Amino acid sequence: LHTQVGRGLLGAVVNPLGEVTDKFAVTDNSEILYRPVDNAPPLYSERAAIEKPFLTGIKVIDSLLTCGEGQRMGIFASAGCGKTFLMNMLIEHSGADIYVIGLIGEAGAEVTETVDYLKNSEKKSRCVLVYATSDYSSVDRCNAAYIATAIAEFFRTEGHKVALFIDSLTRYARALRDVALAAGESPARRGYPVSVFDSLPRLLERPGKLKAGGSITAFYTVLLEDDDFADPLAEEVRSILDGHIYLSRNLAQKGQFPAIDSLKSISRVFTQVVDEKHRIMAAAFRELLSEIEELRTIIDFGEYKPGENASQDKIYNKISVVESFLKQDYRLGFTYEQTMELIGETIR
Repeated sequence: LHTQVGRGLLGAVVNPLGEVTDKFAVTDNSEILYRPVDNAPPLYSERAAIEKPFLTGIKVIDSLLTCGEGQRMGIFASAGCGKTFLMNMLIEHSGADIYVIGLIGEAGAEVTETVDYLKNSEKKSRCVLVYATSDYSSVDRCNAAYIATAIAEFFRTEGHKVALFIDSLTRYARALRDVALAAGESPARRGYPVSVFDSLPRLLERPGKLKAGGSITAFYTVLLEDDDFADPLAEEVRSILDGHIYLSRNLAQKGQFPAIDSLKSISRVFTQVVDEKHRIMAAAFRELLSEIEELRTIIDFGEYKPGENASQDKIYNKISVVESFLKQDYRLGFTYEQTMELIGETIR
């Protein structure tokens, strides 16, 4: 019910008991304090409206899905869609003060993958990793999510621009269902006034930007089933968050990385965090993508023949510059100016 927080956790790997078990960076600060893990969500009069962008360095996100400081964004993906590499990019190419990762995963190998990434990351001195492997109980799996959030909330109270990653809500929620069973609850017969299942919306409302403090911008991964179908957990989470990035198994098969399907993704704060000329270019690019998709299915239907339709020929000759804009080397980050300069070149 209480855990370690503070700048002394920067560079540390924390287990579901609040224990430091490993380090991927050593830092100057030794500050170690104690805060409750079941912190209340910000009262409505304390939240500030999302109006400043959280730049990610990822071309398609910053142009078409622009995030905001304090926003909660879902990442929806099937296995093998580069979810982890997208998270790595979001850490490496954004500009947060402090990154807090909560791995609610299954394999010890998964945690070490992330530790090894952090060990060679330019951001190692400002990240904290919290983990729970498959060995741990459902209670410990859940507490890992609560510990990552509490650590991030401390840094927010200090005034920091914090980015929080929970991977995954799927395994958190499934562990939470197990904990509910210990209390005698099922999703159809819930306890009252306190249900174990209420920890899910409570966990998701803690991010945001405080009027009197910093911000927590949160990315929650949701693991999709077969042909990218969304189970009830995925649909419930889609309605609570402030947007979602959809990773398409169909874009991944084709060698597009990041496998973000822009037309099935959205940032609900988009128009609040970019200016008019950005909005205009984004709208023009999305229509170009929609026209490209329309030409892809005409091609698959065997209906495209060059020189028949000058409009189709122009859309066809745009496919290569559009694909080049979308794709991104995972070691590469782009400034906002570079991204808007590139996208403008694409729609001319």
